[PDB]
Amino acid sequence: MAALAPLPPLPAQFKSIQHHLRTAQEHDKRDPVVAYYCRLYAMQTGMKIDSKTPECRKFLSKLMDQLEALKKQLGDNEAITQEIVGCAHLENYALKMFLYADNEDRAGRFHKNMIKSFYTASLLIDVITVFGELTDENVKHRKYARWKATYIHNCLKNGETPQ
Repeated sequence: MAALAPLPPLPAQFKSIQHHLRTAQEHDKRDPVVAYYCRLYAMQTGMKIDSKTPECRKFLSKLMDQLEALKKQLGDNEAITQEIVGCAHLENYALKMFLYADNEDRAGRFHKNMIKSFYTASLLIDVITVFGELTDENVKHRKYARWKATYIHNCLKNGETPQ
């Protein structure tokens, strides 16, 4: 039911965060909480790359409103009001994807989904780093996912069956 007005053309400047906002737009249909936090991360990295540019200004204004819209859309939400609750929710999401990938490995089958799953998990980790605090598992998971993601990708590229 919830929806946000269309966003202007995306310049190469925000290409690095394109994957972030892109996933957010997708989640908007799955979960608004994830999108809200996701958009927050994009904004931070956005302003850092380009504070306020007469051109990007349009993108920033729209993006900023998008987050504001979600806030009012829900209104009284623990995930929004309580950061701790939202933090635990995000962590759980990463765990679900993390296990899913491991489950596929045990099955003795590898697919492009595994790499995508690991990549998605890493993205969530960043969204969590925004809190300025990182857990031991969060940091370890990032490295583990980075290695597994690359290792699996490299193995396939070399035509070798992953371990």
